Amino acid sequence: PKYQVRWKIIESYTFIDPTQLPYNEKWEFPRNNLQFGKTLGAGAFGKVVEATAFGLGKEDAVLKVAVKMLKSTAHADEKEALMSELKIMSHLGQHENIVNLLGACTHGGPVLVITEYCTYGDLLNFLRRKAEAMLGPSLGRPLELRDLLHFSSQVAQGMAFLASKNCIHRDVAARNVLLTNGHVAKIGDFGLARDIMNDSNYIVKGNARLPVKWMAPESIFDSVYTVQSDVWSYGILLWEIFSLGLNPYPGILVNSKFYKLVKDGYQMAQPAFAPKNIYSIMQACWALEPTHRPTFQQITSFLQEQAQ
Ligand SMILES: FC(F)(F)c1ccc(CNc2ccc(Cc3c[nH]c4ncc(Cl)cc34)cn2)cn1
Repeated sequence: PKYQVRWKIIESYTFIDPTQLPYNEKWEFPRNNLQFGKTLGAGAFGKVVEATAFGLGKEDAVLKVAVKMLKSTAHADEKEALMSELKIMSHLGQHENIVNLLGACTHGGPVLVITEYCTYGDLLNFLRRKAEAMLGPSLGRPLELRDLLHFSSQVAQGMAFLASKNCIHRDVAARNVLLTNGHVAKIGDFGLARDIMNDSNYIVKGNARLPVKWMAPESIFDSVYTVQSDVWSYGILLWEIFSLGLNPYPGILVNSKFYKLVKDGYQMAQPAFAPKNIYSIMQACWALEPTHRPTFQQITSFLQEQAQ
């Protein structure tokens, strides 16, 4: 019922309490120096809105940002989740292949979290509209196999960075990958700003809405989340990419049988656009034994090599 932050930092499994993380007032930014535009994504209690920031950063830039905020329908545990998210992003630091923190507004009003604007939006929709744009002439530059490999390595690169900081995403999916200028992939998370209550990709499992089709077995059955369980989810993401945005396990209802099959080593078939090389990587990510899955660094070095 109560919303909890998605990413987790391990210290020992012992997770650190994000509410205990410091908030540097250096990230502080005047809310008046923001001019909001259209909403980029909205959930039940939160949303992400595009905006122009004036004098943001060291070079006093005037650029377009994405700003995350809560609605009025938010309780004390959304308010805390947003603050924990902010503290986590600060702690992690910056990387080219994640959605970076640009600033925050914590004084004189609701908490606003300012992040990078990614002009092409989420990866899943990009791939879907892209496939449609290519089938068009039969019925923007088209995609090539190299683009898929680049997207994949870029996300794995961002996930490699997170793991190096002992950070666990817990919702790795194409819907949570953003595409910025030059079509560079960045791993983020809409979280509060996603309509999970009406998203068919999120299944009711007891008292939660979970992205079951992206989840490792140990997460589904034991509620265990590791870097390795993210790797499983990455394998599903890899399948999303090389199928140009198909739903995982197409047509299959999530039920007792589905959980049974997953547990018993059932794996999706090779996607239409995946080289044998890449399907093997998927299969490795779907090892039932977590410590037998590849590390994000192994995946990154392999995919970078594949992108030539
Ligand atoms: F703390 C945690 F909750 F775990 C956590 C840490 C980091 C993050 C990453 N933060 C964010 C924030 C907003 C977004 C959505 C978003 C951005 N830039 C965009 N540009 C365009 C569009 Cl169309 C959507 C976006 C994605 N990730 C999320 N949650």
